[PDB]
Amino acid sequence: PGREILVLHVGQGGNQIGYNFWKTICEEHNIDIRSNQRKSVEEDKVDYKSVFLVEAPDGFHPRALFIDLEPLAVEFLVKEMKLGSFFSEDLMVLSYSGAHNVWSIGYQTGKKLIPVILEKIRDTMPETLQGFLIIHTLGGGTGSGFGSLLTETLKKEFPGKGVLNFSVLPSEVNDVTLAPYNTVLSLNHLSRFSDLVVLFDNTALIRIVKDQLNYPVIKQFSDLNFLIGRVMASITASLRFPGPLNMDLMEMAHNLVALPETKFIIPSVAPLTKEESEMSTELDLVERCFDPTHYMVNCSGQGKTISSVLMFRGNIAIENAFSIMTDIKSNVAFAPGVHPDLGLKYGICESAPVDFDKEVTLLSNNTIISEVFNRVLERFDSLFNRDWYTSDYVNAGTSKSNLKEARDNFDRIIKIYKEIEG
Ligand SMILES: Nc1nc2c(ncn2[C@@H]2O[C@H](COP(=O)(O)OP(=O)(O)OP(=O)(O)O)[C@@H](O)[C@H]2O)c(=O)[nH]1
Ligand code: NA
Ligand code: NA
Repeated sequence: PGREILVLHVGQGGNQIGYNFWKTICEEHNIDIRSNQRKSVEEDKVDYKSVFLVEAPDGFHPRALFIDLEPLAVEFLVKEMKLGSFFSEDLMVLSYSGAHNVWSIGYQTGKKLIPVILEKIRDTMPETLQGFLIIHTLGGGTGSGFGSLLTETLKKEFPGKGVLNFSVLPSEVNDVTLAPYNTVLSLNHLSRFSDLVVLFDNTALIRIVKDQLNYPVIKQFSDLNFLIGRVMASITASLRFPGPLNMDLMEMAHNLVALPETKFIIPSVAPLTKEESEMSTELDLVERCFDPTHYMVNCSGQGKTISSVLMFRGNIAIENAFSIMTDIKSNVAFAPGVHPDLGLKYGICESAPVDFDKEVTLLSNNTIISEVFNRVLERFDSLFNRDWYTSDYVNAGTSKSNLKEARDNFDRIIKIYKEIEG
């Protein structure tokens, strides 16, 4: 036993993303998410299902908790996707009142549910658990505030285990006017308590779906969240399937986090379609990953890479993987202090994602985060300097001084990234 991970889904976005993640994980392991059973013995592959899946005599179950302060997003999702026997009731921690898009309400109200969450974790977690993934949006109130509280709680309650966040930033025009407050408060908390924060935003995700997958229409978030699930699944594939070069969660974090504060990561994946996977080279896929068209955070350009992790999945020519390294280092901009021989961390897994020939996933620690975060800060200041929308933060235990303290620590992180940029 070992390497087990527990996934916490928080708020509407966090749980809706959970559907796509768990659908992907079950598909990769030949598990029928509706029967809880292997689809067949003959197509059962040599693998390590226990990373994300709990095998019981009756079948397989997600090592997950489904957490929200209001019940509708989760209940409607479970009904629509027919997930009742997989997202089972004993894995849900739901209240009734909602956070009303205020981080502070999410944080305060979430405290009441922490005892039940810790008891559920300690009831079923193996002692060799390697860590936790928290899936949440930052612009609402529950994912942001309760998600922040959970990050703090787990890091305090389980020292020595990894806490990783998969976190959705607001879109280029925010669709929650309070999102700058919720985002600054969340990123301040994750800077204090997370080990690694992998970021996404819907402007980038919509651009990828319309321009790389050419979907005619996006009617449900499941036709966006699949990209987040793909990143989550591919970066953990070498924990779950054979391959020449495997890597675990903190191995990836250690290679990425050059200074303690630089833990905010931009992900990308290539190719997005099966047809492209059959007509591309390792070099072509890596170049796509390093191109802003494939970044899952909306960026103005390539930025400067401090450190990166590349996962090669599937039908990979190892000599191409290694020989293109000088080309990556020459063609992609890296931060001034990065030695020509450094800044790359490789995993190589023999398992391709569903029906693809091969796939590359990139996690980049990139100075361009400063531009992304500065835009959040500019939005924050436009509200805070006018004292707009602060009342319900103050009423729920976040004083105006506290908001300012979170802003100023956020700015300090931004300046660290900008300084590395040169
Ligand atoms: N990518 C993605 N974004 C989502 C999803 N659901 C909500 N969002 C975005 O998340 C932000 C709003 O956060 P929600 O998750 O709806 O809020 P919540 O965490 O449930 O918090 P409250 O509703 O305030 O209690 C907005 O920017 C939404 O566009 C989702 O399933 N996928
Ligand atoms: Na909600
Ligand atoms: Na909401």
